Amino acid sequence: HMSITENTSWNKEFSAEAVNGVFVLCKSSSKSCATNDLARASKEYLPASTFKIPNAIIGLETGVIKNEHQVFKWDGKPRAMKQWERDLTLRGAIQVSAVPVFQQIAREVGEVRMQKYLKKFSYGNQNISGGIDKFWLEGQLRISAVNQVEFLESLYLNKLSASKENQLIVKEALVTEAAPEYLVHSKTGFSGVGTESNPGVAWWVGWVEKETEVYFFAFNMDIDNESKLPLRKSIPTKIMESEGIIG
Amino acid sequence: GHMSITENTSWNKEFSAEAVNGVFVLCKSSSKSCATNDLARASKEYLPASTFKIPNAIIGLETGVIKNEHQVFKWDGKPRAMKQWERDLTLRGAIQVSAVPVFQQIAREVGEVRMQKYLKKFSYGNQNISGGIDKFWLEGQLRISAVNQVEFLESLYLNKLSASKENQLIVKEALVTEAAPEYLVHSKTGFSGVGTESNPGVAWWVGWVEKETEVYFFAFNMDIDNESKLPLRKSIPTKIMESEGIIG
Repeated sequence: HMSITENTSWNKEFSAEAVNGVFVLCKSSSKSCATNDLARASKEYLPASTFKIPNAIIGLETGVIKNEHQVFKWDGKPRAMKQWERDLTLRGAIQVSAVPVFQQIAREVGEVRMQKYLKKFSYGNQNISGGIDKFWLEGQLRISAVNQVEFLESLYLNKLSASKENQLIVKEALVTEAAPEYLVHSKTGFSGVGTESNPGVAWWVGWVEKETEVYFFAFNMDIDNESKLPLRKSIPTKIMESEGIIG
Repeated sequence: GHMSITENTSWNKEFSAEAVNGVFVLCKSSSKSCATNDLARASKEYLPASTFKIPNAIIGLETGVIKNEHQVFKWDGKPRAMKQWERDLTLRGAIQVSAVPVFQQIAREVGEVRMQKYLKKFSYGNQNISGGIDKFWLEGQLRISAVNQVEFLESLYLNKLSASKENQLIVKEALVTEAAPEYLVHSKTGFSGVGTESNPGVAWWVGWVEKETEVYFFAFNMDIDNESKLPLRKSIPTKIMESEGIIG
């Protein structure tokens, strides 16, 4: 039931950085949304690590993740990043995007249960081909910025088809900034750089609570150069600032 | 309970540096490994003041007085004692700004029977709700020790209070006060006032800190007769926790 308005003035912040991307920003609910580009707002892309939000929920729901206090122990074998070579809580693994932890969660969940949950969450094209431990990173799964906002709003409201306690558990894991009347839940993603004009995708999704208001957001951008990765926070921040939400 | 606690009087340095009489209780992992500057004061019961918004919020949710985590507590536009309270507030907002009148109305609606029931179920201090339903934690007879605060918070952390897990989770997110990728603080302050002649008020800071895969539970109180000393309720514990390598 999304109601969305195109506002091409937001394109300034992309064009100033020679970047192609979309920002969707909704006030209170998906009935009051704006975007710089309607067409791209509905275009589906590889979720990358933004898929740890659904994956954590499904883990809890299935019993793969035993409870909120579980520690994912590092077996000691090297990993693609330093940051990942250590024991991690659920929140820690999410916050540092510890892919290998979530690969193992995915394996244990299995195709049948994963498929069933992505249908219940209306999560993108509910594809999941590639492999069970890679579909959100290099497989066939795709989701739009619009669909991300709708999924995040359902989570915010405990309306996903999952227990309210599992949704709350995953929510505390997403907190990224906290103040007395200002709270951010958010998740980044990054697929990799890409072969000229087969670029990778970067994401920042989440919600901002300020006084008694809530704002849902999703940003993606084409990225062919890892140096441009911080733009996935600066471009949305700048927009949200010009809208007086922050800054 | 089963607390194991050790007195470490080297911690007194931060108190005597500021001429403060007070206690810090700090536990690693569980209440089976705690330390304090003052074992006697660690067990001494004080008025909770606004630290009582943690049990009160849970009880509000449990009884249905607070309908859910998204309820907005609207200001009627009439003078409130602090400017920071003259606005509509979320549950988190009301906790974070210690909006006494929001919680007073919650307490009245909970009522004496249900309030007494939950304080027993939580083993919350002396469980004495005398003094009036809307002010027993501010000026009445309720009293709780730093030791008991740490045990209550540990139960909350673990979702082991006698309350729904969802209600405990709701109040936990309302208490988050500092967030980083592997470092997270949940906490609450309180301040009873400046007291009377020979009869100081009390100030609190209680909470827990998650760092990597560890958790530390803490409770601080101090005697206070002058509002200008109020920042010490955070600065003293912070320095102790810094010197143990936990933060900063």
